[PDB]
Amino acid sequence: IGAQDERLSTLIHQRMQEAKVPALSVSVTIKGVRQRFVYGVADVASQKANTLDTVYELGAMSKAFTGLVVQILIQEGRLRQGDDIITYLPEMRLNYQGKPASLTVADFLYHTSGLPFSTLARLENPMPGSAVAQQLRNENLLFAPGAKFSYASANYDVLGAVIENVTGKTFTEVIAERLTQPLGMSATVAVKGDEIIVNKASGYKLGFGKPVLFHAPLARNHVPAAYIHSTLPDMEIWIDAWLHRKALPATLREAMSNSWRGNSDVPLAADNRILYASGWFIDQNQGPYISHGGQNPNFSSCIALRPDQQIGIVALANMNSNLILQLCADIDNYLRIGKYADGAGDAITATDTLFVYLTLLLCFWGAVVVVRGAFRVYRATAHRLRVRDYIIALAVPGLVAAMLYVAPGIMSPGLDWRFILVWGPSSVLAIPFGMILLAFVLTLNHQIKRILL
Amino acid sequence: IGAQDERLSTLIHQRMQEAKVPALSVSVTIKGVRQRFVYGVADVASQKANTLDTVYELGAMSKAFTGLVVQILIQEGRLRQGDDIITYLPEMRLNYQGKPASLTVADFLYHTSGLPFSTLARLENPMPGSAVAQQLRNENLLFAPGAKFSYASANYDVLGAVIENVTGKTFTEVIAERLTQPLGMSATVAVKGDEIIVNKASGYKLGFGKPVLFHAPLARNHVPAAYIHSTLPDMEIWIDAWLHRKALPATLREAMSNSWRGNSDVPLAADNRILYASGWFIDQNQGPYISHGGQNPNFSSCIALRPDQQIGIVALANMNSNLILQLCADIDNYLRIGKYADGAGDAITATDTLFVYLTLLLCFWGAVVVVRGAFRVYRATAHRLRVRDYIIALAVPGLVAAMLYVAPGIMSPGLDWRFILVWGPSSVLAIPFGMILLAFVLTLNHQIKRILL
Ligand SMILES: COC(=O)[C@H](C)NC(=O)[C@@H](CC(N)=O)NC(=O)CCCc1ccc(Br)cc1
Ligand SMILES: COC(=O)[C@H](C)NC(=O)[C@@H](CC(N)=O)NC(=O)CCCc1ccc(Br)cc1
Ligand SMILES: NC(=O)C[C@@H](NC(=O)CCCc1ccc(Br)cc1)C(=O)O
Ligand SMILES: NC(=O)C[C@@H](NC(=O)CCCc1ccc(Br)cc1)C(=O)O
Ligand SMILES: [Cl-]
Ligand SMILES: [Cl-]
Ligand SMILES: [Cl-]
Ligand SMILES: [Cl-]
Ligand SMILES: [Cl-]
Ligand SMILES: [Cl-]
Repeated sequence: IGAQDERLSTLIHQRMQEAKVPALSVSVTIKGVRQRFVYGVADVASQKANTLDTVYELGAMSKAFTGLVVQILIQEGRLRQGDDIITYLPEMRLNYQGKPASLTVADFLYHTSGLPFSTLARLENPMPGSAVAQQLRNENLLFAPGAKFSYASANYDVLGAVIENVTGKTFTEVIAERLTQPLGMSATVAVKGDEIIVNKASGYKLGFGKPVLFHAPLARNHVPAAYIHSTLPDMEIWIDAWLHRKALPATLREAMSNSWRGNSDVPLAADNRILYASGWFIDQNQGPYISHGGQNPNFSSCIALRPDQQIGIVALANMNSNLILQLCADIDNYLRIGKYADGAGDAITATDTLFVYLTLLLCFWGAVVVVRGAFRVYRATAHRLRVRDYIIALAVPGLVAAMLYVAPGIMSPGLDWRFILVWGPSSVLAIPFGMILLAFVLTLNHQIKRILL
Repeated sequence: IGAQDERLSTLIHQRMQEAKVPALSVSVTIKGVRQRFVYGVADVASQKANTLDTVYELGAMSKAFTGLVVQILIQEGRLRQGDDIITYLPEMRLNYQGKPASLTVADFLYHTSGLPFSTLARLENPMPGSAVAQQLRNENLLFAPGAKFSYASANYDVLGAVIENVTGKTFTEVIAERLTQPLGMSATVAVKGDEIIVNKASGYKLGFGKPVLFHAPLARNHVPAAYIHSTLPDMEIWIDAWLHRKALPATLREAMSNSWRGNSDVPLAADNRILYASGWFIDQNQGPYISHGGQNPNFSSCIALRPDQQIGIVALANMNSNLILQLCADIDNYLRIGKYADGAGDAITATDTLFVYLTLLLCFWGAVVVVRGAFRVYRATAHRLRVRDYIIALAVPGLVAAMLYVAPGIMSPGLDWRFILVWGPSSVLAIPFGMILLAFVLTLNHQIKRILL
């Protein structure tokens, strides 16, 4: 019944400019009164506008969907959170101290399973004939199940496989029949792959200071953790369902109430006593404040609810940015006290900037060697031999490239260049190449500069 | 009425061994039933035992004392938290955007003042004829007063100066008459300097893997933030007063109740909605959980209260360790759920280890140059000239030392080597020295190896 808040709009434009995301869509609910902020382009090359129809990957905001469906099957008596995972995924052996470990459904709901960080690299790589249980079989857990909170995205991929086993249905179908169809979220879907979705934003990723179109992987097994697709009107319906459950049938209502119950049975750090529930963080400080970010290789998003004040906040963007991950908290500060802190830092940006300077140094280092060599070749001389000369100068770059290829596997067991390339800036690949190229021209110069008679 | 908890004792011994602190004293209260854990040596060289009489610097757990006295003067009508600091410290000009800023008593209570981190270096350096207002005069604030939470130790030194101005008494005297004498904390004192305190632990600091005796500065102006001295029985009385206020006079009771009221008028981060009150952190998660650590150059400590369960936890140690800063949370996890996470990392240890490897590399680099040079001098030859040779080879180490001396001031304006040496491991000083020593022997070798005819 009145214009939207211009200080709110200012904040969001500012964070959009700092984030450099091509598209940003935001919706703020405050006791029915909703405000919408829909800016930028969903596709840069074709100048396709960000509209309310624009579809986004939800990232880890997918987990609230998966977790709620788990709580629906629990509420219907088809599952127990105390059930052992082997009852539903019989081939998933997971070891602690060399011995098969008992993992419960609760362990995956609450990230108390022990799966190493590298299970993200396996689940996100498309593997067309491999079930989740095979991709994770014989993984070495970091700690005894239940012993601490340790976030791992693939925990919710295990839960998607449980859903399918319990129902005998595809994950796509269960989400539709249990969530999107009952709630009326007619533009939300769990995808089956990288099939073409009309209205989906193109996804972008920072490279040399600018957003670069990035075609990210979309592995069918990883959809329950990362790849539910939605729109801003559907996410407002999502928000409104969590805030207003009267109109909802009792099984969905009960499941929701059980979905916001955080796991208190883990050690808490001195500066963080926040609990994780069924795909949400639960914070009692200036709360209840229920929240979750969504970080994909080339999408990012955030959601936060303050149900006692009837507040819901969702942001969607087609680039991975920490400024979008934090924007919901910024907007909550704004609604709460009318102020907000400066833009947080961003790992992709800092890394991208570090790599611009590093490849520039390699050019200056390389051009110093080229200009120095042409000055030698022009001022002096110029008036099976070239074989052994071309052999010693070519092994060094090929040997520098050999060590470069294995270095990720060694310094961090479980990760590979494929994973690094998916998540890091577009500029990462110029670091190895400028290195082997420099190591090429350096070895050649010294091999030839020893031929001076 | 029963033996102390052996799983608790195990935890504390383990964290003591991992921390490597020479002395550790811990007290846990649970509804009257207290347990005590008093281990190690207060002085290593003389093998002086850690006893209940052993006195410790409280670090930033001093601030709860200062803050409570502030709230006593507020409760007595001698001060308002909304009062401008210039009313009591008339010469302290503090600038925001080149212009004198209005700072309140509340700004310093709640760390919403804008004082840069480097004000710690000024307040901790003894300055015998300088008031706090002069040490801070014309400082450039990081942000508009009140605009965010930003911890700075010197904020409580400003409050100690307010106490003295309001009362016309020394800080030592006000603490005694308003806190330690009424509560019966007969071994707690705000010190005036580095005068000899009988029973005080020696303080230690990590160096080359081992604790090294360290005589830290003790500036009179910085006592309200860092240097209140207490004992474990006195800290149990402290804890018990905060938990049990009936027996207390109403002014002290009221001041205490106002001392646990956190400042909600600052932006909160997505992962941290904890408030700061009058020298305590206030956390509603699995709470109220009221806590504060104490980190000095060569002491560390922690305190945490869970008043609804009548729980108080204090730890005191005579070395700066993150394992002691986190131990209170570990013990709270233990009491709460019977488990606890692994030992957190420690910055001093990681830095000390990094420097051991760096100075070892400099020896290997240096010994490679020495052995290579004696092999040249013995195999070959050995059968105003030495002046210009000794001049070119001596400026390089003295010029490397010149750049080394200024580098802290440049990379982080406001800090100097004096500050670095106070807080970092004993091994920090071998990094510049091995560098200038290496830069000495490298320049000499090349200057002499060019004399080969
Ligand atoms: C400097 O500021 C920060 O670091 C802020 C505070 N943190 C972040 O931005 C986090 C998001 C978060 N809040 O968790 N982003 C990431 O973790 C993604 C990094 C991905 C990546 C991978 C390989 C390479 Br090579 C480069 C980058
Ligand atoms: C690796 O693990 C960590 O970093 C943990 C998580 N953090 C810490 O230990 C913090 C304590 C804290 N919890 O705030 N310790 C310090 O900040 C003191 C560092 C002092 C210092 C100064 C100069 C130089 Br040279 C070297 C050291
Ligand atoms: N796509 C998903 O599975 C969703 C998932 N996102 C993440 O885990 C962010 C990965 C961040 C990261 C990447 C590379 C490196 Br190297 C360091 C850090 C989640 O947040 O649940
Ligand atoms: N002694 C006091 O004033 C108490 C005060 N302690 C601190 O601030 C810890 C300083 C930590 C640090 C030191 C050097 C560098 Br480089 C980085 C970080 C507090 O916690 O209030
Ligand atoms: Cl079904
Ligand atoms: Cl199918
Ligand atoms: Cl309702
Ligand atoms: Cl008085
Ligand atoms: Cl005096
Ligand atoms: Cl009482």
